[PDB]
Amino acid sequence: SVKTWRKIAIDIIRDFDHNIMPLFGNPKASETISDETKVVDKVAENIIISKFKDLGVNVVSEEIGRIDQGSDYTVVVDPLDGSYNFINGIPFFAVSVAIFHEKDPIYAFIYEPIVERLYEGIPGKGSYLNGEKIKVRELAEKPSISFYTKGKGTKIIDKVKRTRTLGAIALELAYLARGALDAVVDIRNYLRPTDIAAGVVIAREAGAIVKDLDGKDVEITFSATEKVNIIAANNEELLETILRSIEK
Amino acid sequence: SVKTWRKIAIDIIRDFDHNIMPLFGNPKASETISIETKVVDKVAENIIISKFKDLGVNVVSEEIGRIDQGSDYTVVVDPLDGSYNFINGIPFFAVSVAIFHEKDPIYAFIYEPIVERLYEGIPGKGSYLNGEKIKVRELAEKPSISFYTKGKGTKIIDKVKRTRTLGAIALELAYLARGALDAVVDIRNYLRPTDIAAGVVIAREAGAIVKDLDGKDVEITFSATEKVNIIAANNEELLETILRSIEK
Repeated sequence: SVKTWRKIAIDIIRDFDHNIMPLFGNPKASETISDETKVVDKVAENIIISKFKDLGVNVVSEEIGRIDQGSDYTVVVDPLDGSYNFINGIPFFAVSVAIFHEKDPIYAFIYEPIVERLYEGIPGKGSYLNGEKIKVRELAEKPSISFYTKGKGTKIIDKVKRTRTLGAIALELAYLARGALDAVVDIRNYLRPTDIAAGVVIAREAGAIVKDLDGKDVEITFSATEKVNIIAANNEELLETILRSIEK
Repeated sequence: SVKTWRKIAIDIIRDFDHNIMPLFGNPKASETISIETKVVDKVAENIIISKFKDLGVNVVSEEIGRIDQGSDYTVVVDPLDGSYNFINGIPFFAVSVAIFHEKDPIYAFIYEPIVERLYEGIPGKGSYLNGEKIKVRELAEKPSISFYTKGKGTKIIDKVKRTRTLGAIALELAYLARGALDAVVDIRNYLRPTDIAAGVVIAREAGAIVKDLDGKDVEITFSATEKVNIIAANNEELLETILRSIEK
């Protein structure tokens, strides 16, 4: 039979649990197998990256670059977002995938193994967590945000009750999508569109407002030729206040 | 003896998994009881505080203050570090307990339930994770640190490869202790001795240097109101560099 993208995600989930989870915080994971290629990297390729390649779709990933198969579909995949955390036994990491039909995102999923959570984003339908529809939470009286910066945004701190910097942006955007945070802010001028594609698909379909520092809605793409900054939030006024609180 | 305290740690692990973990993912856990104290905070407090109170030892906890029972032993505890995280499904929370024979620390443990990890610190013997000896890692690359500040952090951020702000200082100190981070910096004038007692004992025995804003070794006092700032690291030069880079 023909497997839908969700079934493909389920297969990837199971393969990740069986082949990659045993390497969590394991010295073997960082061991060079062949830039020094880690064991975890090779395993991620042979099980996740290889899967999409075999499907015949174009593939965009950090470790392999960009694979052009002349397909009408392109998959942006991070076999292990939160790699530093994973290698160091910090329980915050995930598999993140965004699927595009030509230039349009049609599906995205983020799998958070530690707590067995499968987040899904389907443009035009909705976002889900383990099959249950999710949406951003109503703005908290005392907001909580994920915050990434190289120094800018000090004025943001007094606007919120607390900040988090967990180490896996795609997953933090998924947290925003299910209501665990009010905003996710990254003004390091370090991210590429590919790093946020899946997270933005899921957060946006969950009701999040995602804009750049100019207040322009973020366009979801599989490009990696430019650096981007974003503010994803569950409330326009909060987003604007954060925006007015950032220099340059 | 240290042996008997370790038995108590296990009773606590069991009590925690039975009374607290079923609340992870359960909306009931987030209900605000009093003023914000939530259900999970109170349940965590009930099981652990009663445990030590019934043993007849002195107890220091943020919400209860200091219970003086004229004992020769004092326990400085945080029943549940990472409350916000817990109620929002963020996998960063722990139980923190430091045991003092009078003014001297003889045992401390931090329980990180999500990954079934028991960190123990035994001054004069060593620090352990699930019974295996742990130690701070050697600084061999641009540092990875936990960082909390209310002001500008540009200068400190420039000195590091990455930062983490997890929302559970006990875990961040435990991570430093086993080599998952190079430093933990919290200069918010927000932490209490109860938040850091166990982490300091464990990190120190593991080889970490833990100082305050004045560059002096941090002294754990039996107070639940005293505000403390910490700069803990696996390298003296890095610690000094951090101090020189502190901004308002």
